[PDB]
Amino acid sequence: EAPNQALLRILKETEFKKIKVLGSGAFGTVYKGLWIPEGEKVKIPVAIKELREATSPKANKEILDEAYVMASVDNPHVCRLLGICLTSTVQLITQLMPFGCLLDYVREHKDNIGSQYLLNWCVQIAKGMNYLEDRRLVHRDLAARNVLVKTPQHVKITDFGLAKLEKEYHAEGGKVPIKWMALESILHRIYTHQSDVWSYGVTVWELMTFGSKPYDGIPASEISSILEKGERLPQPPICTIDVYMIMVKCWMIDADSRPKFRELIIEFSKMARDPQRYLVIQGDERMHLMDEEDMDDVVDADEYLIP
Ligand SMILES: Nc1ncnc2c1ncn2[C@@H]1O[C@H](COP(=O)(O)OP(=O)(O)NP(=O)(O)O)[C@@H](O)[C@H]1O
Repeated sequence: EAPNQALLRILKETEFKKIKVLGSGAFGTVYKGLWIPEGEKVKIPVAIKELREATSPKANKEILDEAYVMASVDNPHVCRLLGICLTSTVQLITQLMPFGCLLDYVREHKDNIGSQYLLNWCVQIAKGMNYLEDRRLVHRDLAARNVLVKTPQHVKITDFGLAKLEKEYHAEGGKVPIKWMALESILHRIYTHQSDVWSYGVTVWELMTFGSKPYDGIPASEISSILEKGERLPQPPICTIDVYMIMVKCWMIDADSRPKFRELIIEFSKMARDPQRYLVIQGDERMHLMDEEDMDDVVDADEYLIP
């Protein structure tokens, strides 16, 4: 395989002000913050993620693996990893996705989200994955919750705490999101780019139903059996057969039968030129979608390139 020559940047703690808390609980704490690189006269909105103070070998092992992945990817639809800070408690520094994650965004905005946005997201999510696929990299945790919103017109794939790289990954134990996983994954712990496709379909279904919970009510235990019966998730109200048909394709038992991300890009992108043919939403046409006196030298991460 090719040599992975990505650079890992180590940041001085003194190079960045924290400003507000964003997450807290599930593993670490996430902060809104600003990063003023060395003597650069730029300021970069970032998300700082250090881990729940007290440190365990078990924890750092994962944040660094994550950092390994995030640093080795460079696409407009995959999260930008900026660098790490090696203080007692290891901090991950990434691009601030101001509007939070997509799952929350859809719930909190259903009455103003139009087919144009929905299909654009679908397209942009597909491109992220196609790209990961070129880098021969398997996400293993694609879901509405793991796509972040930099602006409503620009989403990016995130969360590489499970990402892997061989024809199919053969996992061990650990806590897994059942309701998003292909069947080969549930029964054999096999993960290919095609099991990622399956989780794509579920993600799309999450978006089309404005953030429902797949198989809400059904417990994880039954799922393998349900999907074995031939059952899939229902057709979202707003969804033309065309769109839903693409979703169903994602959820086929013969994994080679499912579409390739590069095909998903094509199909959604066609649809995205005539959004209202493919998504029926009441109100569509009549719908549309920072805060410091000190914001003079602010530059989004996406314009802050380094060689
Ligand atoms: N780079 C970022 N920019 C903006 N908001 C973020 C960023 N990273 C995380 N958040 C927010 O903080 C929440 C929780 O942090 P996060 O670490 O993403 O979730 P988690 O519960 O630890 N598990 P996972 O979904 O696997 O990351 C997310 O759902 C986002 O709303």
